[PDB]
Amino acid sequence: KIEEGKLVIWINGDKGYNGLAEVGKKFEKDTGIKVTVEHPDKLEEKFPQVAATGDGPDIIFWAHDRFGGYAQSGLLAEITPDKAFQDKLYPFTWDAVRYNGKLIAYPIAVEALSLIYNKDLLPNPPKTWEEIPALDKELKAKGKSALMFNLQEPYFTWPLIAADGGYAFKYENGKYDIKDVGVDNAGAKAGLTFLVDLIKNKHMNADTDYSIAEAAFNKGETAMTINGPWAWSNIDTSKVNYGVTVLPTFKGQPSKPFVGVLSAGINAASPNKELAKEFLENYLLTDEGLEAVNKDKPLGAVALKSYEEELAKDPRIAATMENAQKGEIMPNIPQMSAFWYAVRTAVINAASGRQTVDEALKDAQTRITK
Repeated sequence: KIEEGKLVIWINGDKGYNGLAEVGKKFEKDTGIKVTVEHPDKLEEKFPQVAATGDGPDIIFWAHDRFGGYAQSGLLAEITPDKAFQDKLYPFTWDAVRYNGKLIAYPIAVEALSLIYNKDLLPNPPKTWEEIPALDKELKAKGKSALMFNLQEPYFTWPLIAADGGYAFKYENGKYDIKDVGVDNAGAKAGLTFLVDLIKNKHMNADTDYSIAEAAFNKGETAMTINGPWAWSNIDTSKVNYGVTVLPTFKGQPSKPFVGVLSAGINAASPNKELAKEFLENYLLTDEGLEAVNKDKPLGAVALKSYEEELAKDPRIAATMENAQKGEIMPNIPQMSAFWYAVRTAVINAASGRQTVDEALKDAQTRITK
């Protein structure tokens, strides 16, 4: 039997914890149910080490990515007790937290934007992808390269060309198919031939992969770097970053990786999970509570439609929200293997000049429909 009458809140660190504290001050003053609030920087390993004994926090806040294993381990409790709370949110944001049949977490915020930089807190982000090769030679003229990455794989090169118009699979406002593959589309080749244009002249590092890029960033040489998707079956080197940064795009067109939104889950070890669910839908999710956390730090768009319109009163929010609306969610289909295996060969074919971009694309799209 667990300790009844209490709740604990752990956050990522560097977040607007001071604004969130007040929400818990109000609720605990009205209900008496304890509310602790902490701003740790190692909770990602502590949460699964304490909650495993039923002694960890009662609530957790992280992107769905890190939740890909916590629910399987039994740490995340079943959420969505009824259907009313679902209508309070947009449908896409629910898909962004799904599991096989059952549910494991719920959407909180909608800010899909981050970018990594050198060990020096000098804010000088790139203006566009076409400036990278232009700045690379200028920094090399006084030291080393500007930006480096795993150009050798499709996972990181997908968000490049998708800006011109390429897309993996179509996903309407709740209807999905795998038949509509935007691989063999002019936009894919358009952005892809830019990469190859540099390699053509050998001015660009055509031999840089994950290993080369990762290492150089660890050394502190690369003035900037990119991270995010998981190509390999495991990661051996993990980077970290405080706050937010802008993200460069293509010539007159924004980029679109995946719809990465903020989520929350209830700990399954608590005695009465209702205490947590109630606090969330009584004081956190209010025009006063959400405002308090947003006052302490900018949180951008929200999953809660009722307050979405309020934050949407400013363009910084609205535009960032539209980027998630027009975006796609990473699927859970087996077809991804065929897709990854196919596109990999098409990029190598263009990079090696073994085949025309146009034809390698045609071939590749066929490998996904055959």
